[PDB]
Formats: sequence, C-alpha cells, structure tokens
Amino acid sequence: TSAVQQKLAALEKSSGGRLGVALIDTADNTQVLYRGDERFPMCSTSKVMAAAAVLKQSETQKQLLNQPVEIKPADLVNYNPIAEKHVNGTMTLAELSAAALQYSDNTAMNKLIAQLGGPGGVTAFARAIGDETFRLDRTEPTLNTAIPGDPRDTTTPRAMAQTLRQLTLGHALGETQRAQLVTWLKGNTTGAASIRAGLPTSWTVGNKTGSGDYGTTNDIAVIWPQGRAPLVLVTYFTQPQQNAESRRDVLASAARIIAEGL
Repeated sequence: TSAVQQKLAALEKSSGGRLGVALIDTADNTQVLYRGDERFPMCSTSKVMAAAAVLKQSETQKQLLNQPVEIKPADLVNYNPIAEKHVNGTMTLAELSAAALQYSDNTAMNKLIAQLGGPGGVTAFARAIGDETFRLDRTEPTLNTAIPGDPRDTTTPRAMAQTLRQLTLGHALGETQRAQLVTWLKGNTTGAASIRAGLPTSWTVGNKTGSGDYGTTNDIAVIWPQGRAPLVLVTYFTQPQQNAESRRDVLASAARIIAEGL
C-alpha cells in the first residue's frame, strides 16, 4: 500500500469514523482508492445524479428546463432555502436544478425525482450510463438516515468517481447539458469547508457536498488545476454514532493528502 494510503489510514484512525476516497487523475487515468468499494450513504451528493438525469431528458425535450413547476406548501420538507421563496408560485426545472446543486434545496431535489418518475428513475439513469452501483431508494429527507449497514441510497467511492467523470468531462451528456452541469457545480455555494479547503487555492473546483445522520459528511468534485489534466475526487465519511457531528475537516484533509500525492 502506497504512501498516500498510509496517511489516509492515519487520518481515518485519528477521526474515529469510516473514510472513503476515490481519485481519478485523467493523466494516466491513474486512480487512488481508500475503501473505494465500500458503500457509503450519499446524502445530498445524490442531487448530481438527479440533475444529470433531468439534463439527459432535456436533450430530446428541448424546452424542458424552462418548464414552470408549481411549488405548493405541501411540497416543502425539512430544508428548502430557495423553494420557500416561491410557495404558491412556480420555479422552472433550471431554477430547481440550480437550487438543488447550489443551495442543496431538498424540495428542489424532490421535484427532480418526481420529474424522473420516482427514485427508480434516478437509478435508471445511473444504469444507463454504466453505473451499476448507485442506488436511490428514497426521497428527501428520509434518504439521509445513513443507517450503518443500510444499502439504501448508497454508492461506492470508485463508482461515483467514474460516474462524475463521465458526466462532467466525458460525454454521458450532450455538450450543452454537460456545460450547464459544470456551470451549476462551479457556482455551488455550500461546499467550501470540505474538499475545497484542502486543495491549492488556484485550482478550479465544481462540487457537491452532502451531510446526514451518523455524522455523514461527503463531497464529490471535479477539479481543474493549472497546467495539468483535470481530476475527479470523491470523499465520503461516516461515523459510528447517530448524533455525531459533521467533520468536513476530514474531507479537506483527505483532499490535501491526495493533492500532496500528485
């Protein structure tokens, strides 16, 4: 096991929880993995999968992203920073996607899942782009229970890293759709203390964080350093106690160790 793995293991040991990491360096398409085939609760990182799936729909429904969508009181769940600004109005599928990705709005996520026909529709998109591991079983907010051993609403670091590559750098999506996803990810406003805090300041990052129960603290990101090929980094972390506190620092520190390993 390499140098980077010894440090990740020590990081993990100092944390008292369970850490999962997967990097894809698209130079020699090299990978660095730590518990990369273990399942982790995705929490709000799953919003990328749902937004990407609506994007893929819009390829043949050219005006789908402009379709207005009613926001009714009953649609509000536990955390709706944007949607609560439009109760008894509308938001378009573009505004809903942006809200889900940029402000982690759970009502926005639920509208994307409904557009796709339920959680099974998000899983179907994953299968349709090669990802046999991702599974979305519940809507917001119950997908965040992150119960140890519960396979619901999980993926693996290896799987999500490859998937995120295909979506943001490959051609799982039409170019137009891919560019809109990148824009959305770069304009995220909620994942600054995680991966973003362990990387060189000058690298560009688009990412999506996720928290839930059991101190689950996650981040998935596509990174553009200067002078070299882009990379994909996934960092998942979860803890033994249901009421555990968030540990974004562990994700930043894993990102630091990975980048120090380039």
